[PDB]
Amino acid sequence: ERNIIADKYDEASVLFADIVRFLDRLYSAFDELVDQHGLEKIKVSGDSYMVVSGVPRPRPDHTQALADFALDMTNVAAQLKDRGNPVPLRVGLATGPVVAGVVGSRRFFYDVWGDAVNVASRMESTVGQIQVPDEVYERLKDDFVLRERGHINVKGKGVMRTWYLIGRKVAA
Amino acid sequence: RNIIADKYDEASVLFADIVPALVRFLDRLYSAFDELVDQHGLEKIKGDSYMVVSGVPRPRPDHTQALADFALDMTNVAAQLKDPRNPVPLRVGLATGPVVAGVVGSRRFFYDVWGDAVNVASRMESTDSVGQIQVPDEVYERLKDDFVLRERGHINVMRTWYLIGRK
Ligand SMILES: [Cl-]
Ligand SMILES: [Mg+2]
Repeated sequence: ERNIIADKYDEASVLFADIVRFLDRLYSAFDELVDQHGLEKIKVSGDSYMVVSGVPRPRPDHTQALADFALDMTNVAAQLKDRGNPVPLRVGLATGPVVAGVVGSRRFFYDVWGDAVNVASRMESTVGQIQVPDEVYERLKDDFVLRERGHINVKGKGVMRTWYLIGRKVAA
Repeated sequence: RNIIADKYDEASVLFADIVPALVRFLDRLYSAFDELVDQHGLEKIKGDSYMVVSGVPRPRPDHTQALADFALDMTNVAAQLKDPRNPVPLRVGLATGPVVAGVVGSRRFFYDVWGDAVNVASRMESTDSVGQIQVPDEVYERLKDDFVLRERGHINVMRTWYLIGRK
């Protein structure tokens, strides 16, 4: 069985960046630059930021293009002060032959199926509110405070009395 | 195939929903939920919504109660944070009952890039001086007519330059 589909790109330029609510606004600004410059962000294991030029779409000006992007990048991080201090950004750029393409793996995660899953995920509307059916109310009433919402729609199921979960009771 | 599952006579389930980067905000939020799930000893269930189970895989007689405590902390954590515009419209549902639950393995595909240029660009950033763009000779040679670059020094073996700007 084959798990890689990849090609040699003889001509390619690679960029890594890193810092040594604000950070997300910055990375959002970088994300916007990638798209503006027509480049490719690569998802990497870590906190580092990887951008690639000349791949998957070759271009003869791959190094210059990545260079312009990197300059705009540092420019963006310069303008954005945080504590009021500038962002300590490292940027590295290299150029040379690479291999690139798609790799097959498997994602493992927990899942659940049953009426309870449906009921929990298909109750209509509310905000900041926690809504629960009778079977949950009966289990929580002695140690928590709830107030009846009333009869609502659970899509795929029907109409259902529900309660808003307000808070815990202080132990008596 | 691709599922290992078991019948659970009783379990409690939580579903939370929220109705361009912002992508990163919702990720940071789900990252805070993730930390909470671990704090409470619960399990996450896996696009624009978040699900949690209690009683799976580890049995506990207080599964609904533990989910409820988690859920109140969930709403409080969301209430603190705010998106970069508005408060976060978080709606939560809980239920309890018999379920089937376990691990799903789903084929995932990644677009990756390997080779010396990757290794070298990584070295260039890690050893970078803060505020600068560091590049080796091979980059220097391709940029030198159009960009200004000042030599920094040699790194362990290899010369590097600082990219300053266009001419
Ligand atoms: Cl070039
Ligand atoms: Mg199981």
